[PDB]
Amino acid sequence: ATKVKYPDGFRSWYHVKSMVIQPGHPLENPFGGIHHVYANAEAIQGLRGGNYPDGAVLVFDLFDYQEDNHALVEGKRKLIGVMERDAKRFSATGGWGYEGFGEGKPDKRLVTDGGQGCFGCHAAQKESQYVFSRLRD
Amino acid sequence: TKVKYPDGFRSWYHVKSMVIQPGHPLENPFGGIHHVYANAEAIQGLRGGNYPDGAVLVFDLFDYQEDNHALVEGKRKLIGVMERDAKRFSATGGWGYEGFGEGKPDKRLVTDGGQGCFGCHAAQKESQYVFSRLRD
Ligand code: HEC
Ligand code: HEC
Ligand SMILES: [Zn+2]
Ligand SMILES: [Zn+2]
Repeated sequence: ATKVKYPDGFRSWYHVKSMVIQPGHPLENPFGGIHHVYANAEAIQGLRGGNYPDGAVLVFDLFDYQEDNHALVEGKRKLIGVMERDAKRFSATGGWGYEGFGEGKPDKRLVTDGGQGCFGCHAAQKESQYVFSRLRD
Repeated sequence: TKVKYPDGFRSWYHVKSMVIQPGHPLENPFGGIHHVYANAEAIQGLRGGNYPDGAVLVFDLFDYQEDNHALVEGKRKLIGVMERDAKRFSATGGWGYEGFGEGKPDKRLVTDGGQGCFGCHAAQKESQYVFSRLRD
């Protein structure tokens, strides 16, 4: 394709982890909100300490939140980030293709530079195949 | 008579999450970052059917650490469990309530047959005693 596929049905995949990024954290833009990480079956193989098969997809699902009496509550989806494994097609950015969908909508693709900008930051995790998230129990 | 420990619950569908911080009314026992998981049968009730027997919902509660204005997940504090069985759990509206300390099967937390859990969940009689709603 050259392009990353919209990950249909990502919401029924394995929930890896969540984190909250609030105002004042260095990454308030653009990663401010509650985010959840999801992984398909092939991605779990790579997360477990296996290698990542082609077809492995990880999803960053980012929500705005609202403060409600000492509770942070999920608001609207801001975007999904998608990493799709293909050693051959996405060799230019380390075997992963990078894409963002605005509000998680399939038409609102965000990345304009082949994912160089995305890769630039993930290149730090060379040791773990460009993935920050770690599996927890 | 007892709620079964929900083996494999971490591979279930993630319904939603929420953060309860110090000061919230529910701070104990429920303070922390929590995620709600549902088995296949519980998804039927969530998308608007009746909840069939065998439906299980799970409240998975982690501590968090605040680090330069990020909330990072720490250790699992407990899980809350609702298990649907109209016959066995008639006394608590057809749901069995149980708490597992640290998410370990040995550490049962409920000592009043679920009455305490049931008293608050009863506000949501209209939606079969469930607070969580499905979101996209
Ligand atoms: C640093 C300045 C980043 C840039 C630019 C991008 N991402 Fe990244 N990403 C970053 C972090 C710190 C994390 C981990 C968050 C956590 O909760 O641990 C992530 C995570 C992802 C993931 C999930 C898988 C993983 O590597 O943990 C995906 C799918 C992802 N990011 C995609 C992505 C895309 C598409 C980006 C450009 C549009 C992008 N990221 C930029 C840090 C940084
Ligand atoms: C009053 C306040 C209570 C009490 C005493 C208990 N819970 Fe229940 N609970 C409450 C709320 C407001 C929520 C919703 C959280 C959210 O929207 O993110 C929940 C949720 C659960 C869930 C998830 C399913 C659901 O949304 O109904 C479970 C499985 C659950 N709670 C279990 C549970 C158990 C076992 C309790 C006694 C040990 C218990 N709860 C008490 C509010 C309240
Ligand atoms: Zn207050
Ligand atoms: Zn803070």
